[PDB]
Amino acid sequence: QIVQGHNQVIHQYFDEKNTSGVLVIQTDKKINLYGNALSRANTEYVPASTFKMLNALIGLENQKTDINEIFKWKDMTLGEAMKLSAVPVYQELARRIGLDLMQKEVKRIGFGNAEIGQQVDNFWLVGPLKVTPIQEVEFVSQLAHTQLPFSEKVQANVKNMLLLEESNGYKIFGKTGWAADIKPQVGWLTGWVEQPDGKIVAFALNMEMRSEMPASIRNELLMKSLKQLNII
Repeated sequence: QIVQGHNQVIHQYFDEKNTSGVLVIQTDKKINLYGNALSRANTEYVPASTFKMLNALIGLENQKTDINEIFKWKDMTLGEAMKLSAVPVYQELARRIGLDLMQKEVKRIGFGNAEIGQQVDNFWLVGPLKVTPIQEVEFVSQLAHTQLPFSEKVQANVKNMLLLEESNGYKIFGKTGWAADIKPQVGWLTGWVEQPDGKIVAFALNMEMRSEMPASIRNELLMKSLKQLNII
């Protein structure tokens, strides 16, 4: 039920960037694999800031913050901080949750290897928490469908923080991640497309990064691939 898709064109997209990558697509029926390094789909990597999705769910569910709270620096909300790079709001939230509640929630959700270690404010960037791209697409598909074991309102509020782009009636939700301080570097873009008729198609892009690459390379590869697959 996890099968290589029609991959002759998308494979070349990753080759052209001179790196190894996979794109996992989950529909209501199938999981398909694309890219030039399909073994990445079942390989565990640190989640990097893709973990912000679960951090926000845990923090909101346990009333450690709310969507209107202003975090002092600009000063900003949890939702404003979701899409921003190198902001400490999510480290502060992790400290409020605390190691014990964070580990209990991550174990209850079963996210990746579900190991957070002893440092509550960085385990998603350097380990020991790791997750495969297949696990990430399954997690984000559950979020999109309001099927995670959290409040419906909490799931809706986190989904609203994840809107990336809208065009031509399609909404693209998701979250970037880049673990730059481990070797090799790991890049993520995990999320879903809400098509005009309401159908949901979830994705997880995972690729090796290098320091000279523009951050936009992940979105660039994602959009070209989703177009080739007629998902947008």
